[PDB]
Formats: sequence, C-alpha cells, structure tokens
Amino acid sequence: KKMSIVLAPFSGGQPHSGVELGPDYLLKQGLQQDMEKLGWDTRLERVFDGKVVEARKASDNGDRIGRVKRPRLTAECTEKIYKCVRRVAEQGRFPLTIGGDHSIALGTVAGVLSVHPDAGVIWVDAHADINTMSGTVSGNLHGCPLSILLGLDRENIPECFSWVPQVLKPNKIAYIGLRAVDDEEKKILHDLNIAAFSMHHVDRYGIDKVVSMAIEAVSPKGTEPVMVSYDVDTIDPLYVPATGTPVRGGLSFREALFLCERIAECGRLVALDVVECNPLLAATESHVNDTISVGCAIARCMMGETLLYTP
Amino acid sequence: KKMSIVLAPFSGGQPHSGVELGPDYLLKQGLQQDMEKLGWDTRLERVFDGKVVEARKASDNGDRIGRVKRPRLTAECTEKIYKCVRRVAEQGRFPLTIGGDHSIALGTVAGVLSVHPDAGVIWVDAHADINTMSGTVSGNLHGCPLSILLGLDRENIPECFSWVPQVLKPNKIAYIGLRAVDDEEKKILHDLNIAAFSMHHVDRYGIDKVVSMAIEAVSPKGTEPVMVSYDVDTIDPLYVPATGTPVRGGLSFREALFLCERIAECGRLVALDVVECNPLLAATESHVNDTISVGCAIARCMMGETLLYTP
Amino acid sequence: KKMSIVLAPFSGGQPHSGVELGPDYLLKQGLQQDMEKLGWDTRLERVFDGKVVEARKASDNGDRIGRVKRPRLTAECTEKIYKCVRRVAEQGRFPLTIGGDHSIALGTVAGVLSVHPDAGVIWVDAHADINTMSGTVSGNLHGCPLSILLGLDRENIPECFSWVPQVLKPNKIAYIGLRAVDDEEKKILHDLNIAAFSMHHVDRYGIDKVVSMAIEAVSPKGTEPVMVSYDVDTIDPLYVPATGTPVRGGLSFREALFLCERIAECGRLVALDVVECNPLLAATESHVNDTISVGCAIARCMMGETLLYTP
Ligand SMILES: N[C@](CCCC[B-](O)(O)O)(CCN1CCCCC1)C(=O)O
Ligand SMILES: N[C@](CCCC[B-](O)(O)O)(CCN1CCCCC1)C(=O)O
Ligand SMILES: N[C@](CCCC[B-](O)(O)O)(CCN1CCCCC1)C(=O)O
Ligand SMILES: [Mn+2]
Ligand SMILES: [Mn+2]
Ligand SMILES: [Mn+2]
Ligand SMILES: [Mn+2]
Ligand SMILES: [Mn+2]
Ligand SMILES: [Mn+2]
Repeated sequence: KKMSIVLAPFSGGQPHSGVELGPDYLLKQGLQQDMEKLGWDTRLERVFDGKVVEARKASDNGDRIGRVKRPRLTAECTEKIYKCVRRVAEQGRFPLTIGGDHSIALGTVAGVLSVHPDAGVIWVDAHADINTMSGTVSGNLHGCPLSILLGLDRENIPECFSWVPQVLKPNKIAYIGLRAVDDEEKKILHDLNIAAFSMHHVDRYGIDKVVSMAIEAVSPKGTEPVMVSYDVDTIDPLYVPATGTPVRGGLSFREALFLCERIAECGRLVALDVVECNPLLAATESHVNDTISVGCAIARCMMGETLLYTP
Repeated sequence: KKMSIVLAPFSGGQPHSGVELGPDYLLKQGLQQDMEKLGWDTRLERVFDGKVVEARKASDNGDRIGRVKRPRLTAECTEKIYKCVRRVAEQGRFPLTIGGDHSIALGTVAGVLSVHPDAGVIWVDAHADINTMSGTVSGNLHGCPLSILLGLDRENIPECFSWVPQVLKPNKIAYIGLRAVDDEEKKILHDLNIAAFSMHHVDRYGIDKVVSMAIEAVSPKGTEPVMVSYDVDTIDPLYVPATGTPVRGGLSFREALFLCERIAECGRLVALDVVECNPLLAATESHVNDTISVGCAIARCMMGETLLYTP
Repeated sequence: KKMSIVLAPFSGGQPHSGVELGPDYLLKQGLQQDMEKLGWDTRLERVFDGKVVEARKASDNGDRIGRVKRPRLTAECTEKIYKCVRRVAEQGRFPLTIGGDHSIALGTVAGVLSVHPDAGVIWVDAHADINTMSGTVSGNLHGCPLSILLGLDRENIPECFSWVPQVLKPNKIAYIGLRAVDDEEKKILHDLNIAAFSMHHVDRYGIDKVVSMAIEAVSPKGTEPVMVSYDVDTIDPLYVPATGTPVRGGLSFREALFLCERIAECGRLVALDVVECNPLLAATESHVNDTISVGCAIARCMMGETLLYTP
C-alpha cells in the first residue's frame, strides 16, 4: 500500500487563476495525514512550481494556436505530469493526482494507461471535456483533454502535443454526471459510442445503478484496472461552490461520496485525479472549506474510508 | 412542428400581483428563441392586456360571489384563453401557455380537450387545485380550476362560468407532486378515485416510476394525447422561490426537469401550461432568475431538449 | 387512542444549554393540538423542572466520573423519565417523549421495554450513541445511552446507573441514518452485529428499502411492538440547523418525514422520542422554526398524518 500524491498546480487550461492553489489547500486540510491514517505509505511528488507556471501563464497571451489558448504551456506541463505519473505507477505506487484544472488529466491518464494498458477511465464531470482543437469555442484546454487522449481531429493537434501516447480507446471511457455537453461533444459521444451517464441517468436509475453500469462499461473481462478522474464541478454548486465552471442540478454531496465508496468497494481502483478546486473562486470563506473539504472527502472515500466498520 | 406561445398574464385567481408578469419575463429570458432552436415554428398569441386586466383586478373588490373572489373577471379572462387555445389546437399547432396563475388552466384544459377529447391531463403541483365554490376557504380561484372543469358542486358554480365545456373526466387527470392538499380536497380525490401521486409516492418509488404511473393512469389505450399543466410550486422553494404558494419538501430541480424529459420522451405531449411564476415575489434578484429560468427550462425539456445527443 | 406527552427538558448529556427548551418550543408550535387533531386524547407529563435542572447542570462541574461528565445528574433525571414512561405505558397510553438531549432515551427505552419486552428500537440518528464509559472521548453522555442500555463495559458503569433494567438486546436495535460513528463504536456495532443502516445504505437502496429492512431487523415474528427514538441531527443541517452535533450529508426533509409515514403505516409504533432540538443553537430565527417545526412534523407523521385521504 504505497501512494504518491502528485501535485499538479496548473491553471493554464482555463482563464481563472486560483485553481493552481488546489493542491496546497487540499494538503493544508490534511490530505496526506488522511491517507496515512487509511494505511497508505505516502509521499509528495512535486512536478513543477505552480507560481512560476502561474507567472508565465498570466503573462504570455501570445501562446495561442487558433482559438486554442496556451497550448505550448499546457503541452509542456502535462508532459511533466505524464512522466511523473508513469514513473509512480511503474514503481508500483498509487498515483493520487491533485489539480489544478482538468487539462492535467492529459498527463495522468496517459501515464496510467502506459503502465496499465487495459485500465478503464471513469470521468466524473458535469462536462464531457472532449471538444477538439478546431471545434472548441472557448479554446480553454481543460474542456479538451479527452479529444487529445483519444486522438480526435488529429490534423489540428499542434506539434507541441506530439508526446501524447495513443493508449486510450473510446470503449475504455465512461462518463458520470454529465449535464453541460456542447453540441459538438454530443455528436462525438454518439458517433464514438462512448458510455455516458448523464444526470438524466442518475435521476432515472439512481446513483448505485449508474456507478455499476459505468464500471462494467470499462471493465469487460470484469478484472481490469480502473482509473477515476474526478472533476468537483460534477457536484451541485450547493456543495461545491468554489469551482470554475459550475452547473445547476448536479450530484448531491451524498451521491458524490457514495460514488467513491462504490468504487473503493470494487477494489480495482489504480489511480485517482481530483481536479478543479478553485479556492479563490469562493464568495465566502465557508465555501472554500466546503470545496476543499469535499476534495479531501472524495480522496478518503476513494481510498477506503467507510461509515461503518471495515478493516 | 408548429407552436403558438399563448400569453396569459392573469393574476385574478389569487391575491398577489406580479404573477401577471410571468409571460413577459419568460419571454425576456428567451423562451421563444429556445423553442425555435428546438425546431418549432412559433408565434405569440396575445389573449388580453395584462395591465388593463391587472388594473381592473386590483380595483374591483366587489367581484365576489360568496367566499369566492373575482369570479366574473376570472370567468371572462379564462373564456378568452379557452377560445384562443381551442383555435390554436384546431389549427394543428402546439399550445404552450405561459401564466399567470393556475386559474388560467380552466381555459387551457377546456381548449385542448375540446379538440382532443381523450387527452389525459397530468397536473404537476404541490396542490390539488380542486376546491369547490362552496368548499373553498380562501376563495382564491387558482385553487379551484379542476372542480369547475370536472363539474363538481354544480349547484354553486355561478352563471358566469356557464361557458365551460364538460370534457374532463376524473379518470383522465393524474397529479404529481402533491403535498398541500386541503381536507376537503382529500375527500374529493378519494371519492372520485383520482390518480394522485404525492411527494410520499415520489419518495417511495422515485420520480421515474411515478411519472410512468401518471402517464399510464391517463393513457389506457396507451395511445392517447397528453397535456401537462405545470405549477412551478411543485418544485421545492429551494429552487423556485419566486412563487405565490410555496410548500416545503418539493421536487428537486433535477426531478422537476427529469419529469419533463420523460414526458418529452413519450412523444404524445399535445399541450403544456407553465404557471405561477411570480417575479415580484422574490426576496433577491437571484431568485427571480432562479424562477424564470426554471420556467424556461421546463419548456425546453418538455419540448425535447436533452442532455446528450438526440436529433 | 390515549397519549401522554412526556416533557424531558434535560441538557445534562451534552455541553450546550438550550436543548432543554425543546419541549417548550415544540409545545409552543402546537404539538399537543396537532396530536389532538389527529384523534389522540393527550395530556402533558411533567417529569422535572428544566430550569432547576439547568441551574444545577450549569453550576456543578464536580459531577464527573473519569472523562464522563454529569453521570450523577444524568442518572437522577433519566431514572425519573424511566419511572414516568413506564407508568404511562402500563396505563396503556402512548408515550411521546420530547427532549432534551438523547441521554433521555436511557429512561424512555428502559420504560417502554419494561412494559413491552419484545419491543424493537429503531434509532434514527447521525450517531451510534453507543460509546462506553471508559471508551467515551468527549465524556458527553448523550453519545452513550445505548451502551448503558445494552450493559456494555459493565465494570465501569457507575453505581448511580444501578437502576437501569437490562431489557434491550443487541438484536432489537436498528439504526437509520448513521454517518458519524466513532472508531470505538464501529467495532461494537460490528462485534455485536447490530443492524446499522448508514447514509451509505440510504444512498444505495433508497429510504423505503432501508426503513423496511430496519423494521424487519427488530421485528422477527413480524408482530412486535416498535419504538422509534428520533434524533433530529439525522436530518441534513440544511433542514435542521438548530442542533448540537450537526453532520453534513444527512436525510433530506422529505426522507426524514417519509420514514415517519412508513412507520405510522406499519401500525405497530408504541412509543416515540423526539430529541436534540436546540432553539438557541440557531444563527437566525428562520432556523429555530426550521428546527422546531421539523420536530412537530415528525410527530404528526409518526402519529398518522398523511398527504392524501386516510381516515
Ligand atoms: N464546454 C466548455 C466547458 C469546459 C469545462 C472543462 B472542465 O470539465 O474540466 O471544468 C464550455 C463551452 N462553452 C459553453 C457556453 C458557450 C460557449 C462555450 C468548454 O470550454 O469547452
Ligand atoms: N389550497 C389553497 C391553495 C391553492 C393553491 C393554488 B395553486 O396550486 O395554482 O398555487 C390554500 C388553502 N388554505 C390552506 C391554509 C388554510 C387556509 C386555506 C386554496 O386557496 O384553496
Ligand atoms: N460521538 C460523539 C457524538 C455524540 C452524539 C450524541 B447525539 O446522537 O444524541 O447528538 C462525538 C465524538 N467525538 C468525535 C470527534 C472527536 C472527538 C469525539 C460523542 O460525544 O461520543
Ligand atoms: Mn472537467
Ligand atoms: Mn467540468
Ligand atoms: Mn396550481
Ligand atoms: Mn400549487
Ligand atoms: Mn443521538
Ligand atoms: Mn446524533
């Protein structure tokens, strides 16, 4: 039971600064001691200085390739994450990656699947994050990592993303919590037949059935590794206010943590990202500790914490 | 795919002014463009001037027949709605009626069932709206339209309501969301054996099962038209604050919209009312746009908007 | 249909004053008239003066036996409750006990099971309330009544608790709503195999299935009496803010009352406690009437109030 907490304080996938403080706040709220208390021998992996990066992020408006913003900076930083996560996993440690915006998942998923090629990916998010380079409207790369990982619109992915291994297939991704899917992303999900469980499916079948279906969707042999990339904006703003792209009608706090328990319970979790905590994007101080404490709770539940006796 | 958005800015079924602004606010939030964007060729039907009516409403306290308030004004305005909705439907257009208080449903239901006689009515509401003329305590006619439509307490319905066709039968109404049913209304629902799915049934079976049961209750052949009359106070005040008669423990925003998707999905929706949005009855500005935007969301979902690819 | 509303304004099981005002506030919000209106011939049983007790509570810091705070005062007051509840039940009246903190359940459960020996106990609570004398960390006796009732850690229960009959067995308690169980309590629940339905089980199976399972767990012959001891902190602070030990991710207001309807519906309810309403522990006035009105609603629903026609 060895874990590396990979710190990815990167905000270059979106406009708003603050998300780069997520790793520090999570760690300040006791993430590492929480994981130690659950039996994990942990250590911190620092990949790059968030303040140097943030400095370069906020200064360099010329890093644009079309409507796409900061592809060079994003490609540089997510390659470092990839190399870090790949090493952690090869070393046989659990990589728990804390963001930072969801563009970091370009490095985490590539890293995990390079070591565990038939790993399934469960993407917990209000958004599909699958806009292509030529299709993105905002040009914010945190809404594009899955298009790059799946190799969509290859013609228009810049050379700076040349490092990304082509290891994720469309039948190894399953979404949970979708409710703000762009028209262009709807077409892609449908054409590629990606298992997508929207808030409609949660409302219709309940969270337990949806989680079961998501695990099965990415686990054919029933034996495969599972990776979860967890965007905190899946959870209704009622519970996670301090986040960049909040959308009404999300998972309750209870559903958000129940999902974690069901996945911990299956015993095949091999990596976890917790992304998009933005402590500055809180109106009140009670909202930062609603958000950061939710990040830590996801981690604890994912990593085996239960309401009743387990050991 | 033709639609007439019927504007019914009437507040004479209840004491509080403001509900007559609902149609304007909904339209200001983009209701017509939303419907156009869903493929509907739309047009606005104006039935009467809400300000002239509101003027006459607020002035004339002598329009009372017993405990019943404003029966003359209500009977006049809802006859105009009836004539308008009947024509729209005969013309083969979808009538989407925006209120205004729920007394307008006296005209909408009569209008739809005069053209589609075996249409079922699903009444989405915290209240049963079925108090009779002699039985009403408040005398507010927005809590009475179904008694007039079903012809209850015929002896005490004034001559001014003589225009109402007797087209709705008790086995063609199904309620969803009930939680503030008056003792006199409880007896009626029970005696007439009206399919009533309270918040107890939603809690007990979940919203999907309840919606299925409601559709079936009013669709015996399984082929019949369906009309939905949607009172926004069904939704917990948490989500719809700006409304006249809010009651604790309602549908979540998610359930409120899930219901719409399930009905859109059945493909037999033939008319929709969205009533009781009262923008003045908001404490804050965030609450008016919680309410008005909910009205528009109900419309979009009812009229086919989905979270994932549909077309 | 005879009922005694047993007033137990005791706060000596926990640090915060205010919970001793619960019975007065509940009664001020119309609890007795509510019960009368449901057909019960009621009367108030006063067990002790809450202000004299509160005076002695707040003054005497020397009443400590180890980490345990106020065992003498708690043992005195809960013996009076026991004697009162036992008499009410022998008289064939329904004891509806209003608290006061949950330490009062030491007297209510002992009282009911002394008259109805195979009565099951459903404990509705965020907490297991089963810490032992030597195991308690806070030493607050409201988190210990079930250890004393089950006779755990007999060696370290003081002589002042000598009066407690040993009538409750581990297979006659079922928990609903657990989400803040101490590590020491987890071990006990597991070792004694106590039916415990946590918020995980509610999320996983839904409240209806959980309530069914809880009733069955304590009703083998299917015929047994049922007692419910209802801690208002089971309900998410969203709905019950004014309480001493609030924990995030609780029952919704709807689930909280649905549970009551399901139990009323089974027809074997023989006693009810409603505990831990603390009106002083409210930030705003809207929160006291969120809490006190919830207490009264639990009572009405438990005691037969329904959304639709029943009689
Ligand atoms: N789809 C969006 C949102 C991306 C969210 C990224 B995540 O899940 O890590 O927080 C927004 C698209 N946008 C919608 C409104 C109109 C303009 C485009 C985009 O930027 O592509
Ligand atoms: N039942 C009420 C509420 C009507 C709601 C109309 B809707 O659904 O369009 O908003 C209220 C009855 N009232 C209850 C409290 C005591 C006095 C009578 C009535 O006025 O008849
Ligand atoms: N488990 C607690 C809470 C008791 C709640 C009583 B009830 O259900 O009537 O409101 C708290 C234990 N505490 C947890 C935090 C660390 C210190 C010990 C205790 O005091 O034993
Ligand atoms: Mn994302
Ligand atoms: Mn997102
Ligand atoms: Mn209504
Ligand atoms: Mn209503
Ligand atoms: Mn308790
Ligand atoms: Mn408790």
